[PDB]
Amino acid sequence: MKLAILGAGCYRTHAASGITNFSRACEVAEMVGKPEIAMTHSTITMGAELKELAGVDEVVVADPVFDNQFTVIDDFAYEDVIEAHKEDPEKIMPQIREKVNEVAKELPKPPEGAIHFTHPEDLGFEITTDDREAVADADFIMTWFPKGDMQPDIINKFIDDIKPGAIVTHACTIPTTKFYKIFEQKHGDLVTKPETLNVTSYHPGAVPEMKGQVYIAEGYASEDAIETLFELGQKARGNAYRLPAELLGPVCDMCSALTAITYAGILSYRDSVTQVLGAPASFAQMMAKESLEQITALMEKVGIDKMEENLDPGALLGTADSMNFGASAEILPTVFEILEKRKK
Amino acid sequence: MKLAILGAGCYRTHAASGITNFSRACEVAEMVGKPEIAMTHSTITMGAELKELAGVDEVVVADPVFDNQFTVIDDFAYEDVIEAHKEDPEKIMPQIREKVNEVAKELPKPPEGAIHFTHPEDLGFEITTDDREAVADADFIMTWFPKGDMQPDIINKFIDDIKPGAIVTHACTIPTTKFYKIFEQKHGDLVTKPETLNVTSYHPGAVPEMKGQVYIAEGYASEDAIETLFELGQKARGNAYRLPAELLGPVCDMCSALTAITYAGILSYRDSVTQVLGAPASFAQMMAKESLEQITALMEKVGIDKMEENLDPGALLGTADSMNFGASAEILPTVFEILEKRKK
Amino acid sequence: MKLAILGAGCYRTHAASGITNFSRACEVAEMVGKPEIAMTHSTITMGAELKELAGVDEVVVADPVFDNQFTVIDDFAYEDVIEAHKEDPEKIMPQIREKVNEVAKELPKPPEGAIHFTHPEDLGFEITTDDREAVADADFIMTWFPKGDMQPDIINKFIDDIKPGAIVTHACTIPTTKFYKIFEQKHGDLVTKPETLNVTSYHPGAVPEMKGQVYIAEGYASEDAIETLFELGQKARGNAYRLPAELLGPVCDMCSALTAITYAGILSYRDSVTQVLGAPASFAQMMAKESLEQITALMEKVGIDKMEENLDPGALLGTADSMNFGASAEILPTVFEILEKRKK
Amino acid sequence: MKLAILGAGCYRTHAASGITNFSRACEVAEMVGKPEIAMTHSTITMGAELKELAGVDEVVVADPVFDNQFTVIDDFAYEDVIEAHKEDPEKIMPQIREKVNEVAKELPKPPEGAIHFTHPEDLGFEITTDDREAVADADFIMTWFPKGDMQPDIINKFIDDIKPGAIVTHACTIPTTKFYKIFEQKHGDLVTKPETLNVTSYHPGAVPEMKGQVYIAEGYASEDAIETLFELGQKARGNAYRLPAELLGPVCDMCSALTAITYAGILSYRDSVTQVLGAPASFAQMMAKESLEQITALMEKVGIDKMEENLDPGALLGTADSMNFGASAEILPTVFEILEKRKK
Amino acid sequence: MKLAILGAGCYRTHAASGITNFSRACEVAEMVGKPEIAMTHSTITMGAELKELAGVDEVVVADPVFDNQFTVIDDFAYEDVIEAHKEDPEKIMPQIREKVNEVAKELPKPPEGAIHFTHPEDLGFEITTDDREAVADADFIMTWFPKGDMQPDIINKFIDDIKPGAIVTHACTIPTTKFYKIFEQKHGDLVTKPETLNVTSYHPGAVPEMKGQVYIAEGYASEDAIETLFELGQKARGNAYRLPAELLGPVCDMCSALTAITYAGILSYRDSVTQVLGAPASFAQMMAKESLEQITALMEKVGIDKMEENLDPGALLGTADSMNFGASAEILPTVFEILEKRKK
Repeated sequence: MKLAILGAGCYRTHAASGITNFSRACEVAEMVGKPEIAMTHSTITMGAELKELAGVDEVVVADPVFDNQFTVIDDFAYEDVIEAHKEDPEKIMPQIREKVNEVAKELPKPPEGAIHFTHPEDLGFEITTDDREAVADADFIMTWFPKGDMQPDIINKFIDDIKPGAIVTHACTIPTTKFYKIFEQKHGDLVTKPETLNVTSYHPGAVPEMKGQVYIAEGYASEDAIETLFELGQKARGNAYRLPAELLGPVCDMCSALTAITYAGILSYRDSVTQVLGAPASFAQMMAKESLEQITALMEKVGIDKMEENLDPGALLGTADSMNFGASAEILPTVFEILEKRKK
Repeated sequence: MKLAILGAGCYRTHAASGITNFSRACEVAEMVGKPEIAMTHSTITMGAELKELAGVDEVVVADPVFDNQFTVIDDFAYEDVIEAHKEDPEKIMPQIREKVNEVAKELPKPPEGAIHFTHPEDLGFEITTDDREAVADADFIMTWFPKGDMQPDIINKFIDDIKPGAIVTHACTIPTTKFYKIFEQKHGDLVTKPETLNVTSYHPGAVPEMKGQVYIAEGYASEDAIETLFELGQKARGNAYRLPAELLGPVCDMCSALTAITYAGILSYRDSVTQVLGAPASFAQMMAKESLEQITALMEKVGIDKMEENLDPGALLGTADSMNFGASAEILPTVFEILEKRKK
Repeated sequence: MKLAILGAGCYRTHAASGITNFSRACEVAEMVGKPEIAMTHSTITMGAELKELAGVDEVVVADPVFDNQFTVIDDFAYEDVIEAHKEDPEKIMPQIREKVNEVAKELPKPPEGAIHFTHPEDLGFEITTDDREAVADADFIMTWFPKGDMQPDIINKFIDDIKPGAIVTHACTIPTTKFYKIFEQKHGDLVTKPETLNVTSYHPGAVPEMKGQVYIAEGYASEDAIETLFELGQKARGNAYRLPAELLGPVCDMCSALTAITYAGILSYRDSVTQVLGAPASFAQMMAKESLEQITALMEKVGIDKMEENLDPGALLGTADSMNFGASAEILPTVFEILEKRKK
Repeated sequence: MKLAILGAGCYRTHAASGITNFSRACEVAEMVGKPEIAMTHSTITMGAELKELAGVDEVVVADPVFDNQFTVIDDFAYEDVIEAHKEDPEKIMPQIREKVNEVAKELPKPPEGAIHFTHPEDLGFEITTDDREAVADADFIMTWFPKGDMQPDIINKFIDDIKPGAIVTHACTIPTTKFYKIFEQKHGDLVTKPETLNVTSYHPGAVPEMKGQVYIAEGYASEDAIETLFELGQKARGNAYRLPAELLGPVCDMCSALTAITYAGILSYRDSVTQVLGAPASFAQMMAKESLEQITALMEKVGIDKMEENLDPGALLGTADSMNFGASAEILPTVFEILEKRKK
Repeated sequence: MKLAILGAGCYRTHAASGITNFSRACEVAEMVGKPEIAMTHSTITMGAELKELAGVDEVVVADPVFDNQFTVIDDFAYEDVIEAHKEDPEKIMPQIREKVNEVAKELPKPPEGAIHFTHPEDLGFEITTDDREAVADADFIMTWFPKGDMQPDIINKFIDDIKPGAIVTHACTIPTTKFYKIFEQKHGDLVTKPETLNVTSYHPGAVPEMKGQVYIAEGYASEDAIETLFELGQKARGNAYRLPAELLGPVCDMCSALTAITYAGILSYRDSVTQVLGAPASFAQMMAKESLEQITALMEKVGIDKMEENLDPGALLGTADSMNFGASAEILPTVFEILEKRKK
């Protein structure tokens, strides 16, 4: 198949964050014996994986930046980075960040400037400034566009050139629904033919060069399209996750921590009710729904910063302790230390 | 297993309707060589099926009416009814209705009176006036209670006597949700133990003696409980249907016709979009959702009797004709004759 | 009155669709003895109708394309097309499509290029590149803008130049609500004066040159404005439909087929309940609401492509058959063939 | 036609209120030359009006109280009350209240006791203890039942005896929707035939003997049924109002004052926007919707007693003053005195 | 602290409205002995107040217009305007409007043209064309941007240059929620750091030079940030109002009149119920909620222009009169004159 990456991306924001590395990129480079992969970042790493590990036959990277100031840093040798990542990334990352940060002081933001460490061409990739040429014959188009009102306009330029049934994906810069609306149009006429694209996501849930993982939004694409991408991503990224499009944010955004906590609570609570009390899962759900809707409603009603003034954390210590059995007992003791500490 | 039927029911309303027969009851009676089944009705027929065809070991029929005026009509011989149903039920049904209607003129309504044609005892069934005794050791309790505020009070008397994990079912007299709330309680304390019952439905979707079919509401019971009842009902009734509890009304109530029409429309429309246009099913759903929500909203906004004044049926002839392809072409020509006839 | 058409449109997409003709445009041309109308398309046809058949005194066509590559094809004589449309449009349409398609291969998309067959000037129309000049003194402004984020920006340039109380319309490229928000502003101050425009639609529900019909969205404009346009459109297009703004999509979009089916179902079902059962229309509505809300909810809950796994089409055959009377009997037999074919 | 009143009612609560009179009852009695009408109350007055002024041929009053302690007070002569009401009801009402209050100290509440001043029989009415006998052949059934869970059970006893198409009404003791559900049933089967009744209201919006007015809930009954009752009530009560069932509470309950204020505001505000600003009524509605939804949301969010802490009444004086023109200027000056007085 | 005003604004629309003056600007100028303030307008007045009366140390005005045609009118002497505003603004405002209107005939709209009367530099302000330079080190950024899709793009250029914890405000051109979304981003990754800004409003609720008042939207910023701005605005504008972000529109938009009316109604109605009837405020709220939701629902259901056809204004006169006591009696008599006049 033909993969058309639209957006090479820039490492400035990764280096600026001060908390990333090339652990995955390195791991891949060592697996396939191509040192140049070690310092690839963003879609280049993901493209590297799909070509080298998933068997994607043709890769094309499209980005206006290639004609603009596409900056490649040759200061760090690939092998040094690989060997440093083998024991402790921090033996070379602070040095890497300062150079990127220095380059980024004057360098314009994308698409006028991009900080990379590997030339896509070296990975056998075809580079292009124009997106239409890239999407031509592409079975899988991977978008890595900027956050903003430009994604619909960026897309409209190559939408007619998209092959029927192609898998089109988005990443952390845009919600699935919003992205899907650009391609599929509700209002029209007999003349305007609906698109037939399989819209999904190829969301890293982190900087692709640091972690090997992908999140694939379900609900807009054919199941075959989801299976095809799921199988590609499982091979390319190592850890692929299929999930409803509505949960992509909850799981990949800064709220991930609360979704995690809450989900553990729900699953634990449910199991204590079905396995210890023996009640049907429908009773556990009715109870769960009560908790969730009300505590969320309270946070909306008075504000997340005024909950304690309305519901003292201590009020739950006197009642929840009786439900401390089954799976819930794996999480309640911790939860109680937190409410003990916050009680009025 | 032990089956505890709570409510024998009465044939007055069936005879009064003027449109029912004993076709199923007859079909069963002939299958098992027990003529007495031919004129059984309501739960007696269903119990007859479960004992004779599903292998239910113990059947108990509980109804206060047994101590009251439980009337059995011996005017029609079982074989005559069977032979009449073999070619045309109407050769004996008009005669049957008049006798039931005559008996029903003075006879009190249940639980003070009940019109039957077969003595449950003859089918090997245990009869009881008290429900607690009946539900004792019952693996499957089949409720056939009257429509009204009495179902919670009728139930509260034997709820503590219900065996853990028992399958409790309801029929056309009450919605699943409403019925489920009687057993499972949201508000309580450590002292009040939640019930562990598998609440579902054993809804005939007609008078049990006329049609062999059952509707089993999903979402409140364990999947095992649904499978067990599904397998019993498939054997006992012949045609069993598993469906979400929310659709039990839509499918079994007087609205069945509109659900049917609409569902065919949705499935046809979807197929024309996925198979002819090639668009993803998500696009078909987005379009469908548009139609359904808006036409329903219009009916609510101006009233089902004032739609034509606001949306002329003719307005759709000029636009829908272009979508007349694929599966939709099996239903649009008919649909067009109806809008042609109703256009302003 | 003065009509200001903003957007001449382009025939490429019509020709590309492979399913359109000039039947209406021809019919008009023959009615008014002006052959040039036969090959007009989009707003030119509609403007032709309003000037020639509705008595609109002054027509102005505004489009940046006139200064750009506005391409007119002189390959087909008007009379040939008229005579061909008199018996079978397909005797000349395939030939017409290939030429348009060939012209459209290199020609840029609007507003840089437009494929027409008649010079607006020949119809007595005033052509302009600038919209402000066009809307000046316009009693009726007919927008035919592109689908996208540009409509608000296109509009803002001439909004102050719009005459108070003018009728402003939109077509298939934008929803009424969205379009209305561009003109009328909710947030402001004493200084910002609310607009007084009569926002509606002049939606062809097809390519204007093929069908004579218009859809006029109600709810945003004065009733006088709706009556004025309704009377113009009835004369100009032949078949004008007044309808709530919320139904414009449902009726004119690809969902038209399902709205049609559903509406017939509702009207048929209602009539069987009020005319055969005698129940009040309020009972029919309560039942209808049950059907619609639940079947729509099911499609949303599990997905339009997974309904059968949850509600077997066959489940409705056993129940709906009893409601097969009255108006509903005109649609149920067909509906049953569809569910018979799809039953699990 | 035949009118079946179900519930005679009791005057204790009227006398206890300390604020009622017999002004209407008196006015009727004088109009028809029947002094006995002067001291009738509740449904007896309304029945008196329908028989004497609307031409209702047969009146039947059904109430279990007739067999129980139905108390009639002969202490006040009809003519004295009429003459007293001719100039000032308070010349005899305080005396009337004390006697009723004294009688009501020991007398049981209905249906065991009822305080009246006129024997229904004297008005030519047929009195009955049993409701089934009363509703037989009744074209118009007027329910005057107690507030509570008993209305469905009271109704179920005579529902089968109700004539098809009969007009069934309720008063201040029950909401229309709730009342309608008792008669019309959503869940059933082919056997259970839907009711065909025309459910509405004959709501006095006060004690019938004090004011001549009726409120008739629309949306559940046939338009003919509403017209028939509207025409009866206009003749019988003098001031009849047809209105959507949803507004019966808003208009007749203690909230009437706020509905009144608000409605005047909406109508005034709308007129200033359409008549002075010239904006379309759709703009006035968009603005109105903003106001109403938000101020209501604020009251729900913080509580009606904490609004000032969140939105100072004074905040609106600085902004609303600019909108003080047109119809709104009839209500804003007053409204400003109230906000001036309440500003923080 | 450092104040960075982004947008100087233009007086054309103020002069065009025909209903504004410089009363506040004058009042300030006289208070601080700086005549030049008298004819300042928009943010210049507000900046003048914050520097002169609130003690803001550094003011910066950023606007692309300064490099473009920034027009200053020297035709009216400051003192003449001050003396004219001392007794009657209309002795000089008509003359001022005509000159501004004449200048505005050819002058381009902002940011290409701006009509002012005082050079910001004279007030000690730093003027700049570039926003990034202005926001640098700004503790309080005051946005005065145009209404439209440009605010997010205008903002994105200086967002990274914004100091952590800065107070960012918007005015009548944009809703708080919409404005807040530009800065705070829900979707992202570990790399994209959430903003830490205190988003609020500095909404004049009129032209700043006419009235001394500000509205500060609560719910998005820290309470400290709201207190800081509240205290600045109270000193600078004289009348500052803290209110939930949801009410900013309701209170400052053209709907202000209806919010005012309604709010007075709610507060009056509540007080009659709690103070006269003695019922709890929860009962008043339940009643209020009934009124508001239903009357709003009716306006949505049939349209603000068709309410009378469905609910006759007269219907409330017969019922509300009984609730005419307590605080409500301050508003009901007026309200009754309006319903008397509009009754069918």
